[PDB]
Amino acid sequence: MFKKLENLEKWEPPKDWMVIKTLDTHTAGEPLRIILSGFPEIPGKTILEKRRYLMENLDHLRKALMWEPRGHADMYGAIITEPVSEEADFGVIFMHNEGYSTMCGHATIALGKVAVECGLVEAKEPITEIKMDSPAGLIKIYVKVRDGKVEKVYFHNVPSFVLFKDETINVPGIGEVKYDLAYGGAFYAFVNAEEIGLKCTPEYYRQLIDVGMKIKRAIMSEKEIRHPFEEDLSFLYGTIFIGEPEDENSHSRHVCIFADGEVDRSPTGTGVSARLAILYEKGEIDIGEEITIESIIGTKFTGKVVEETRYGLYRAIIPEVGGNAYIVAKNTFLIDPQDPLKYGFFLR
Amino acid sequence: MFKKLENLEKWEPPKDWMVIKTLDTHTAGEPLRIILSGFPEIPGKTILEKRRYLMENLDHLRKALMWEPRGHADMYGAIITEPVSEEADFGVIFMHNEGYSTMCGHATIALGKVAVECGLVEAKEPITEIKMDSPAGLIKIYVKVRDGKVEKVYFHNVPSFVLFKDETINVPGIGEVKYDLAYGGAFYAFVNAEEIGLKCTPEYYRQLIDVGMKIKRAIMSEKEIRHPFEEDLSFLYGTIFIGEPEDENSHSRHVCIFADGEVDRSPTGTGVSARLAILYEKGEIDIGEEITIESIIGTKFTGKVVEETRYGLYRAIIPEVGGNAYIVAKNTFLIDPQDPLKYGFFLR
Ligand SMILES: O=C(O)[C@H]1NCC[C@@H]1O
Ligand SMILES: O=C(O)[C@H]1NCC[C@@H]1O
Repeated sequence: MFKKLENLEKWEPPKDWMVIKTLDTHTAGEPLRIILSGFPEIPGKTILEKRRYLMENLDHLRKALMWEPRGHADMYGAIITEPVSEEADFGVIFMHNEGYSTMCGHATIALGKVAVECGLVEAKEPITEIKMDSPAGLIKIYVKVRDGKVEKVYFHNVPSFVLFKDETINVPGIGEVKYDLAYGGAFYAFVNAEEIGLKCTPEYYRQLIDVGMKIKRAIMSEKEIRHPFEEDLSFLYGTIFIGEPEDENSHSRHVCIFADGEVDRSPTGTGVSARLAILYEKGEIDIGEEITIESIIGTKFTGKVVEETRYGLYRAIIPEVGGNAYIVAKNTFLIDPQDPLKYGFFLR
Repeated sequence: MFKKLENLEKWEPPKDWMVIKTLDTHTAGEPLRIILSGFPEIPGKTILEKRRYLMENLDHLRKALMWEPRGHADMYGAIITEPVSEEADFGVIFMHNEGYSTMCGHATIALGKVAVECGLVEAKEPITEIKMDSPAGLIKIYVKVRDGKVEKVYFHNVPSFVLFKDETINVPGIGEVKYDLAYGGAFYAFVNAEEIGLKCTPEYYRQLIDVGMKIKRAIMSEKEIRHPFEEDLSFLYGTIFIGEPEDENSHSRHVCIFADGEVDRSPTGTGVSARLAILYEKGEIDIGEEITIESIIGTKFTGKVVEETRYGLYRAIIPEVGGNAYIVAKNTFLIDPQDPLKYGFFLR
């Protein structure tokens, strides 16, 4: 019987079943579902064109993988494509509970870890470089390797800058909220949790979603959020609550509310990128000064300003974010043609 | 490159990595993670003894599979064991966000579907019978089979009975709540959603968790919930909100809040079982009268009173619950010995 049961592991579905193979990771608790097979080729000369193809043709499959029952409200995914730039190893479109997504730091860390750990690139010591065409632009991944093992994954992000500083907005049913709006490969409104009467802790999970989504919708309806070069990137990704650090060597804590009330269990890599831009512009950190930022579950990333730059009319930085990721599953997702919930459903 | 990527499918972890192989289903949207391998043998002469062995020795693995990152707050699992009774095919202990669990109807339907679909038992027409030792006692599974295909999965539950009728309890911050308390292989307090100012709809997800868990904790602190024969079964499993039916042929809608604020996406099989006992005792349904009950996502089970019986000092019924399940994945879960979140974490 126990053999029959184990042998179910070699059960093969009918030939009219859709099969999608994935490698799942967590980065600081935040999942990445890496699609290995079962998607068609994604035409487009740019990553943003590829992202448009996916949004217009393959959003059913995004739901099938990100939504219950195969996923959940807080699941996050990656489609790997051929590079579109001269120097990049691969291209990527991310996905979440609401759609196909722009750049994401926790996912970049996971992709760097698996590239070296699983032997897709040679494990060079002390540093392996991988280049990735993201929807936001070119990302440089630096994997720290010792004795053929990954010690840490860093990336250097696209230019990160402050859009708005020390704004106030009237949030219906909440009141006056003070925010900075910064770009770290995505746009975020940063607010102080304690000033709003919240903590960046599990016991405030529901209130962080509710208040974060109201702040997000209020800023989206009142402010133009313009990427200097790309209409498709010109939108608010989320609200990030800044909280006091739990641990002595931590700078601060992040809770990112993004997509459709999705919550990042990581400190958010694009979030740390945008935060470094704010702290740098305010003269609160210097070039080469490493800080540590926590998540709602006390997981951590490092952040550091690498250098100064310009991006359109903005003063900008190249930020470094550091972390690590672990493989948690190899999944074969199956879609029964008779399944009435084949493309999943959404509760949160 | 795309071959390298696909070949990640056949990446094999180091020998010191834990590997747990599963078959994932949904029943009316509610997941079941069926463990195929990776657990030791579970000693015990009774299912409740086996449940105690798992709770005392293997709760780390329950978290590893039910909790993020490999699971989520609403994930549900099954451990298959050798039968302990003369006539049963197998034994089972269920698991959820809080621990190793007693009997569960959505999971029973999934196990019946898989047993026939995946050829663990002969597909007999029109009915295949499978017997299952649950922690609540012997369960009879009746799979309707036509042309070698499963049309529907029914089970006949353990004797189901009313414990308390038309009680009221003061719930702090909510007020006076009217409830019935019934057993359907688990104990539930039934409350009317609309009378409390809620709807059994996705829009009320958060409020259903909050109010359901306050009702649950209040009833657990105030009322003796005694299974006539087994101390380990003597506790309140959850709160079930009764709502008006969305669809013409539906009787009513269920939302079950159970374990640690977990929400059943199905109508709850033990819930329908306990509800049939209430409606029968109130003279609202007769033997052989089939009703349909909806879930928060509008998925459905059938319920029917099969016959009358006694259980200890109670008037009881044998309830029939009907539904269907679909395979959604074959999973190989991996635990990296260096993963600091190897046994997962809990947010809701
Ligand atoms: O780390 C990040 O940047 C992403 N994590 C999930 C949401 C963010 O895009
Ligand atoms: O259908 C059932 O009985 C189970 N579904 C999840 C919670 C219940 O135990």
